[PDB]
Amino acid sequence: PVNPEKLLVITVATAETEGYLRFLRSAEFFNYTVRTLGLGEEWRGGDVARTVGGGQKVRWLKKEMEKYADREDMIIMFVDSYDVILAGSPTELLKKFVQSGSRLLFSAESFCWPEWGLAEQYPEVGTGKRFLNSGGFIGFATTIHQIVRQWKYKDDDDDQLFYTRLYLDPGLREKLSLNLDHKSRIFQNLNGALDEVVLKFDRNRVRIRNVAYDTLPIVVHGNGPTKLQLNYLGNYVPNGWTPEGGCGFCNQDRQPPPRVFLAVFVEQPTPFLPRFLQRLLLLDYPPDRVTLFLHNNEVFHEPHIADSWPQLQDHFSAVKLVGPEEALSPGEARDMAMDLCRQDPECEFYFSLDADAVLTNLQTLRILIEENRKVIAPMLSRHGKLWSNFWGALSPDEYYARSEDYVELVQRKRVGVWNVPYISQAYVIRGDTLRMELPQRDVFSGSDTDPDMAFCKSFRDKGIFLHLSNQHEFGRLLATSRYDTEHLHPDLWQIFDNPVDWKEQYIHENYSRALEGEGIVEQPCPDVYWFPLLSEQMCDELVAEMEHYGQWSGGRHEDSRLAGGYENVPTVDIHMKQVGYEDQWLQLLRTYVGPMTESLFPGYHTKARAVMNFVVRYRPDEQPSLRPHHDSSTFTLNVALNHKGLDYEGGGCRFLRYDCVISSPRKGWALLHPGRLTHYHEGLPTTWGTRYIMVSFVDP
Amino acid sequence: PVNPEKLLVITVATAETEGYLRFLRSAEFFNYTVRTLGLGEEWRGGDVARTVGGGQKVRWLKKEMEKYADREDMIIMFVDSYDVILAGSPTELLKKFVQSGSRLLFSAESFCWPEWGLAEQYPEVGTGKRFLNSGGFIGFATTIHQIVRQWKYKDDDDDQLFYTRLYLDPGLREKLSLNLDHKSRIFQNLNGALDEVVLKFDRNRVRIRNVAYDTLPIVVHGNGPTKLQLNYLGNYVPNGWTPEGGCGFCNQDRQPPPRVFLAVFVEQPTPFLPRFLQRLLLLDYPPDRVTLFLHNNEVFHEPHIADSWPQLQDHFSAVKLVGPEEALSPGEARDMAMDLCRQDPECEFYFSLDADAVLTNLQTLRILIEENRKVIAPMLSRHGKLWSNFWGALSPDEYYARSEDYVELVQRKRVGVWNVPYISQAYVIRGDTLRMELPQRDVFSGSDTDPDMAFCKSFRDKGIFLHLSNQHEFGRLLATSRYDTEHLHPDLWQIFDNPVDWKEQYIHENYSRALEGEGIVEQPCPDVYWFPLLSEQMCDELVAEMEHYGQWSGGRHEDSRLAGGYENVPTVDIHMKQVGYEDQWLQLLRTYVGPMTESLFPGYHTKARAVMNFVVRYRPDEQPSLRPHHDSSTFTLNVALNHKGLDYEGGGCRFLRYDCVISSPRKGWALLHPGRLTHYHEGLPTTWGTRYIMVSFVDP
Ligand SMILES: O=C(O)[C@H]1O[C@H](OP(=O)(O)OP(=O)(O)OC[C@H]2O[C@@H](n3ccc(=O)[nH]c3=O)[C@H](O)[C@@H]2O)[C@H](O)[C@@H](O)[C@@H]1O
Ligand SMILES: O=C(O)[C@H]1O[C@H](OP(=O)(O)OP(=O)(O)OC[C@H]2O[C@@H](n3ccc(=O)[nH]c3=O)[C@H](O)[C@@H]2O)[C@H](O)[C@@H](O)[C@@H]1O
Ligand SMILES: *[C@@H]1O[C@H](CO)[C@@H](O[C@@H]2O[C@H](CO)[C@@H](O)[C@H](O)[C@H]2NC(C)=O)[C@H](O)[C@H]1NC(C)=O
Ligand SMILES: *[C@@H]1O[C@H](CO)[C@@H](O[C@@H]2O[C@H](CO)[C@@H](O)[C@H](O)[C@H]2NC(C)=O)[C@H](O)[C@H]1NC(C)=O
Ligand SMILES: *[C@@H]1O[C@H](CO)[C@@H](O)[C@H](O)[C@H]1NC(C)=O
Ligand SMILES: *[C@@H]1O[C@H](CO)[C@@H](O)[C@H](O)[C@H]1NC(C)=O
Ligand SMILES: O=C(O)CCC(=O)C(=O)O
Ligand SMILES: O=C(O)CCC(=O)C(=O)O
Ligand SMILES: [Fe+2]
Ligand SMILES: [Fe+2]
Ligand SMILES: [Fe+2]
Ligand SMILES: [Fe+2]
Ligand SMILES: [Mn+2]
Ligand SMILES: [Mn+2]
Repeated sequence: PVNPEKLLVITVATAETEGYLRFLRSAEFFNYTVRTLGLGEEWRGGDVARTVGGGQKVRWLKKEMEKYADREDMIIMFVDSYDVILAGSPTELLKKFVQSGSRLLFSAESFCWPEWGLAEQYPEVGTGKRFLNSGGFIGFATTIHQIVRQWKYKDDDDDQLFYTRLYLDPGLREKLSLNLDHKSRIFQNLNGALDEVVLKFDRNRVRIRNVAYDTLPIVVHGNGPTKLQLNYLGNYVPNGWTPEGGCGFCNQDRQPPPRVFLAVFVEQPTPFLPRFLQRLLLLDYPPDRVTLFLHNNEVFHEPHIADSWPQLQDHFSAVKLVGPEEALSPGEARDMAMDLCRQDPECEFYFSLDADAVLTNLQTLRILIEENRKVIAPMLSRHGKLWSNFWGALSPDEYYARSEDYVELVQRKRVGVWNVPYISQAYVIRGDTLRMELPQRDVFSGSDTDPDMAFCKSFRDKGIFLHLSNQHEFGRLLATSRYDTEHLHPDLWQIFDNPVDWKEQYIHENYSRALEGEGIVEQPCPDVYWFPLLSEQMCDELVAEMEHYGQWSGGRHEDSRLAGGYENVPTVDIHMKQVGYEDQWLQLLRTYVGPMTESLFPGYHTKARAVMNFVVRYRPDEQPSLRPHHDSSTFTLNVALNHKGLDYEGGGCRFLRYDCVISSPRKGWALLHPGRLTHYHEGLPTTWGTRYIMVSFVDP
Repeated sequence: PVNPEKLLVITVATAETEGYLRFLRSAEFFNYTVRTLGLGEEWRGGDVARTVGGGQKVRWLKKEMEKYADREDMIIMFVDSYDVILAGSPTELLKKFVQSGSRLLFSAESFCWPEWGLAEQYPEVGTGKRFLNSGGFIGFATTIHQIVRQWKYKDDDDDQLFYTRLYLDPGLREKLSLNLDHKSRIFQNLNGALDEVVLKFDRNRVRIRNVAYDTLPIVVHGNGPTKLQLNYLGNYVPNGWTPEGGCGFCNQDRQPPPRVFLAVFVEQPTPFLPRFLQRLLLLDYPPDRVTLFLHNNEVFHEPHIADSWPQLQDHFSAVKLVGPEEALSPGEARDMAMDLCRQDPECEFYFSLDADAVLTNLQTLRILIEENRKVIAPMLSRHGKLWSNFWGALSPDEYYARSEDYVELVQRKRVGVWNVPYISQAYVIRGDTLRMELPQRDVFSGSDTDPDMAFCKSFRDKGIFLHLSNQHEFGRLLATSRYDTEHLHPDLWQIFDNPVDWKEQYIHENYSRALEGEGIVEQPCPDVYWFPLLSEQMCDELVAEMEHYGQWSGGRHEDSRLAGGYENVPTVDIHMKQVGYEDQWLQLLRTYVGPMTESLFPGYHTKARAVMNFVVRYRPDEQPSLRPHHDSSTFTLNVALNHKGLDYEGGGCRFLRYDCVISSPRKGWALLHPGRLTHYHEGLPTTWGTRYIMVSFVDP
């Protein structure tokens, strides 16, 4: 029964990197005792990410080990720290070390590195890993001292070669009782073994299991090109996120606030941009503490920017527009905004936000800052879809890939603050990180690589984690791919691609309340129901689009109305077919008019078929009235599109058999009445101005 | 200027026949002075209708003329009387006689009769008639005496030959100044000249014009086979019927009544026979004075006769049924009934009435008797058609023909009492005529000729006029030709052939009042109208016909109802298609339901299309209810066919959105409600008995 107080973990760290700090938390979770070598020093160990090196680790260990050269009572484990997490206790570790019968147990690995020719000198192992890895080892302090004291090489000579040569000395191997952890009982090196490692869950703890060997490793080493797979595992192992605990290092449940540089990017035609700009004024962060930079690459959006710039300029403490005439690429524009923050010591946080990011959570900026990370993005998804502003995994050549937990995250079955290889569209970056760790100008530019990926790789290459919070609902992602801007009002056509935003803009704000009851729907005449349907903006834009087309009806035009046996009852009008809006209006019918009708006429069921959908214009100088008639419809929908009094004078609809008149219609409100038999009706004369009406003959 | 007081008309008449009396009225109209020879005597003049004869006329004239043998101051005209009418005044006659320059002017005619060989001895006339006719002549009494005194022949030698021989004596012709009225200036003989004679009308008088010669004859002689054309002209000339006077010899404007023998004849299957028998009880003639004979040749009608015979027997003073088992032909049956009257001196009038005669005028029998004719028929027509119970003219071989005034009579543009060659279906014949003038038994039988024609020819052969009154509305003629008796209730199928009777029997007695307003139509629930439609007899017979078929619906049966999205909402029922009544019911829809709907829903128009027309049966032991649903119809018609309380217990129809229930439906009344959208409805459970309902989904 070895005493855990006789175990000492020694690692090397020249800076307190996120990886190093991640290592310590996993150590502190299990009450390990950790000595860190090298914390102030310059790394002279070479480019371990690109080649051989790391001898400086040994040189430092050798010096440290002179204290313990005679301490047979002490067990020491050496591990890297940037790319290591601990998954089990000192008790289970010492139990396993004893069971190995070794005096110094090195980790094992699939590759004979860095001299592939030496493989033949290694003992033949069966199904186990055959070669030594210096990223982790454990043994008596005396034995370890007898190995490392032999170090006499350059700081950038390779440490693993050095240990390999001593391991392959057969007399030394036998005399000192050196061994390798062939079956990853203690040490799990990820390189060459990704398909052997899976997460093993418990109530308040997560581990890894090697499925090749059915073991539960103590130490997870993301050596070589497996740092990002280790990032993934470190989100869980050992207490990153547990089924019963939730995340462990998150802010969980939520006086001058830091000064923020808010940069808005508009790099494609984007729907609902006026709405986005108006939202900037509502973000719950003191505007004297925010300075706004907006890059617009779209001539399409210049009027939209101009309309709201007076308000933005009055709102924030400083504003700057970079417009299409500067001919900046998105890469150059994002480098510029970020560098404007970098070069201002007063810029404490940098907040990048693309025009397709809809932030429903007004406290987003505060929430992200309070998480206190170098880089953190709020999770944003396409409504009801799996597409989102991050990636959970990378392909072998650093392209897109789907992590095994991606759906769990997007669906918020697992919520927390995740270490992911790619984020986009919104993120908050610490000013000091820009100054001290990513000082270059070419963050997004410099290669043919697309900027959004260049950005993420810049941070990954420095070992800066890219964090992603799905801890709260933050907002959504607008669809922008096939946005048709060849309309007077393109957002009218957005009904299929952005239905949630389309409804917020164009459906009446009180529709849903009226659909749910609450005494809003009225019945002005027998079986004629009256409810709010269209917002004023929808009315205005639809009329506008109609006049912009301009081809109103005239003589010899025929509608589906029935009067006086067989006569011709026409209106001056434009059908949806003509302006290319029929599919759109039919969707509004299926989605919003169908369910209201079924609720007002219990027992009736509808798919909201309608062949005749047209806007009617009334004027005293062309066609001011519409004589008594019936409609070819089961029911008729009649929506007012402008204001009685303001835009026209004169009455509206009259139902003759009920001697009931709808005078004073309401803009955006719709009448619902039967089309046949009972509700013979006429449109009263418009006496001044112009009357606009939207009508569909449903279920003909 | 010859003095009319010096003119004397002499004719011959052995009996005061209708023709003779007709002659006198035309004479009295113009104030002629007429001496009649032969009134008491037996006619020994032969068969003038069949051969030569008439010498007795001359013998009597010769005797008469000895008084006037020297009276040069006197002008005498001889004419027949049975077949003669006068059309002009003695003044115009004497004026024309003088203008002829003759001393004795004989009528002229187309045929050299009765010795065709004598034609060559006659003077050549141009376009005029070339030969003598003894039916009319006029001359000085001295000259006429010198001609007739030569008569010394047999009573049945031919008189016209006798005058012809004296005319063809050229010396006598010259010496006595004998002439013929070649151009019908005074005398118009009809035989051989029918196409020369037309009626010429004046305000209060009618004449004839010869169009060959452009003359206005004084004397119209229907000689030979032209008695019936003369009958026709005598209806008008001279004061029979005038444009401003109407008829002249009619009863125009209307204490034991004569005893009548009423004979009813049923010689084919006849629709609405129960109704006809019931009508017999309503004829406004004291039933103690009527004795009823009914011949039925139809086993089809035996139950109908049996049902009402108790009532008939109690009503009239004596009744007699002759039924199918006696195997009488209609001819033998009509001979029998008529002979029962003939042989009863107490039978003062005989009234024959066929089963297809609908007498709407209850005072018919009185009206006909008060006209005081030997034989008289009320005018009866097919509703709205030209077909009627008389003929105005005969073909050359005594078959059917259409008189030139036939349409004027049927349409009652000319009303009066007409002398026509054929009557049928109803007529009143004087008992004394049967006894004294038509004593034979074989009136209708005896030849292959059909009885209806044999009857008329029997009377015509005796010179008895067949009179026809269109002076009042008397009734109508049922159509019987293609009556289908292969139904439990054949009169249900009579909708197309006898619509007026069908409506009186099967349409509700208060329908038309309700169609016209008058607060009968109710609106028990919003836009559900309630009106009387079917009589109780129609309800009973339709249900009966339905059960007689018996093939009610069951499982897997599908109707055009809409509920709960897509589900199966069926009834236990029989569609009209199945019992062969759909065309019928569709007509009832077009004729009675269409117009009511258009009046209750102003602005709506209908041809009353309906694919689904079915009777529903409700019972607690099969299908007692009908769950909430909509109908595939613009509007639905729902007619109750039996009595709540008497035939069933339990509620009826409920309209869910109006929380309005039609409990207690009315037998024969119909609901009218929209089929779609607003009027979701269910049929409440029938809890005792059986519920029958008639339903059509109109305008699907
Ligand atoms: O020198 C080593 O220890 C190993 O480095 C690489 O493999 P790798 O595990 O990916 O190296 P890292 O884990 O990225 O860095 C090695 C350790 O050196 C320390 N280090 C490294 C770099 C640095 O700037 N500061 C610093 O403290 C960290 O503990 C770091 O984990 C080489 O491929 C191995 O052959 C070599 O044995
Ligand atoms: O004897 C005649 O006077 C003529 O009778 C027929 O021609 P029609 O004019 O048709 O004879 P009717 O008019 O039917 O009868 C002749 C007249 O005799 C009188 N008459 C005849 C029959 C009779 O039973 N009682 C009677 O009084 C009537 O005035 C009767 O009109 C013959 O065809 C002629 O040749 C003949 O000249
Ligand atoms: C949506 O419904 C709200 C609640 O009834 C409406 O609100 C009122 O607006 C009137 C004038 O516009 C004010 O005088 C009231 O004080 C408001 N009431 C509340 C509770 O805020 C609102 O007008 C409706 N929206 C539209 C577009 O009609
Ligand atoms: C047709 O309408 C008449 C008039 O309203 C109905 O007549 C009444 O019938 C009730 C009972 O049947 C009597 O008590 C009233 O005295 C009647 N009124 C008159 C004015 O006669 C008649 O019932 C209706 N016919 C049907 C078949 O419903
Ligand atoms: C770590 O040590 C503390 C005593 O300072 C003890 O209370 C705690 O339970 C230990 N945690 C574990 C996981 O052993
Ligand atoms: C017939 O004679 C009477 C006199 O008795 C005379 O009043 C009447 O006008 C005459 N009618 C005609 C038509 O001459
Ligand atoms: O002017 C109105 O409100 C009635 C017009 C109407 O209902 C129609 O389009 O047929
Ligand atoms: O039982 C009733 O009165 C309602 C039945 C009905 O309307 C139907 O035939 O669909
Ligand atoms: Fe139109
Ligand atoms: Fe309309
Ligand atoms: Fe059915
Ligand atoms: Fe129904
Ligand atoms: Mn490492
Ligand atoms: Mn004659």
